[PDB]
Amino acid sequence: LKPPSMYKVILVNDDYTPMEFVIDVLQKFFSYDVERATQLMLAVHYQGKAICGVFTAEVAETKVAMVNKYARENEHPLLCTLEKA
Amino acid sequence: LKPPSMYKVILVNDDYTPMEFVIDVLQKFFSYDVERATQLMLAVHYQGKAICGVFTAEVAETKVAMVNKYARENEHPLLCTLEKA
Repeated sequence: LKPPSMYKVILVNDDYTPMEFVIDVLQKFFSYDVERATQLMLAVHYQGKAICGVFTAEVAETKVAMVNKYARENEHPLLCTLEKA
Repeated sequence: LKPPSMYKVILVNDDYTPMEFVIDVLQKFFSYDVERATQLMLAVHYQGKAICGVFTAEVAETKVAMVNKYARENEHPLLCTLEKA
């Protein structure tokens, strides 16, 4: 069989995206409670990036695509990326 | 009288089916708890096959067909077979 390959799903910092939006994303797509979501968002703002979750490759691809889709639908340049864990 | 004809329902190892999926199958179709499902999966992986259950011929046919069905719609090669017990 094939063991799981785990990928980091990361959010990358950009000056033009509302902080509210980022939180909105975290609760919506990562089922984070508000308190944790805020923490991650602050991480994105100052560290310039923050790992939101670790998922199997297929789940991770889906998340990234859905987030970027959601961002562009709302006219924000916010970017979500994968990285081999 | 007629003794029931018992058939082994077996899972066969291939290098492309996620281990996650196999466990999903075991709980779903064989009402296994997660811990057991894992053991069987490891057996399939290392031994190249594992007996998931022993059922009457009619029940066994049904299982096999439903498993392979489920596998194909999830686009996995995993093969479920029968063998006279």
